[PDB]
Amino acid sequence: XCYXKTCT
Repeated sequence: XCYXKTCT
């Protein structure tokens, strides 16, 4: 998952 800018 990427719950925030972490890969987004």
